[PDB]
Amino acid sequence: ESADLRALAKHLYDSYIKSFPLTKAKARAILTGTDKSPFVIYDMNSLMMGEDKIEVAIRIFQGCQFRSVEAVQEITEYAKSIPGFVNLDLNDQVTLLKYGVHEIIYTMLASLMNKDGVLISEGQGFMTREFLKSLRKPFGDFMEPKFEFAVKFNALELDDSDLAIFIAVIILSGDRPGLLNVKPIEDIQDNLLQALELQLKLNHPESSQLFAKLLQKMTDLRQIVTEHVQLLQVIKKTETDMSLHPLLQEIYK
Ligand SMILES: CN(CCOc1ccc(C[C@H](Nc2ccccc2C(=O)c2ccccc2)C(=O)O)cc1)c1ccccn1
Repeated sequence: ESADLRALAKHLYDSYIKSFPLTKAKARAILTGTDKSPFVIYDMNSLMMGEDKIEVAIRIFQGCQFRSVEAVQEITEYAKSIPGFVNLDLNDQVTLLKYGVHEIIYTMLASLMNKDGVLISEGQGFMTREFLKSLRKPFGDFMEPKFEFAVKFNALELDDSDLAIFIAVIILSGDRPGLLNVKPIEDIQDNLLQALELQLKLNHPESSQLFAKLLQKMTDLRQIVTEHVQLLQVIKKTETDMSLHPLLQEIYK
């Protein structure tokens, strides 16, 4: 019944606001500004001005590494609020997070992107696309495909209350490898999808088949993950002196 699906949409949006400090609504108010504009990093010595105000490639790398660990933590916190998730088998909870976390991270990374760059340091800074692309060897190809995804994903014009449900749909997948009790996962996702469908029709009545278009976007996410794991493997063997944070490599197996 629609009333129960509305209250579940309200619950998830509420918990999303509580778990994710930098929302898309805030991200967009910073990107389209004049209260607190970001400091813009576009070359090497602007990057070096970027702590008088808020190698280089390695520096950026470990900066993203720190933020991803922080994102995993926020995502993990959000997961526990999805009704039914903490009642699943422990191994399955772990499995849903291990595989869901980077697809969520690229989804929400789009919230901080326009075609020209990405918000960093809680929105305090803005790093340009072209500067990320000019990085040496393998580092300069990490962010470009996420920019590509974001440009297209942001075309859907989703807002945070949309994203809160869609992110929950991602986590409760059920075709993740190694799941022990697929079926109670699928019964939750099914209710989520019902919530997402009603949420999209009410929030975007003019937007024909946004539900279908949003779900098709889940193949775009799966592909970014794969590219990324390959690039991460090239680096593990090029700079044997540099370490992936244990939360992150645990996820990567
Ligand atoms: C908010 N934000 C953007 C987050 O961007 C992300 C962009 C991508 C990711 C996924 C993340 N990838 C990395 C993990 C460890 C080290 C580097 C990376 C890459 O990301 C990378 C490598 C080389 C060059 C550029 C990126 C993951 O797999 O956990 C996570 C986050 C910030 C904030 C502060 C500093 C940098 N940004």
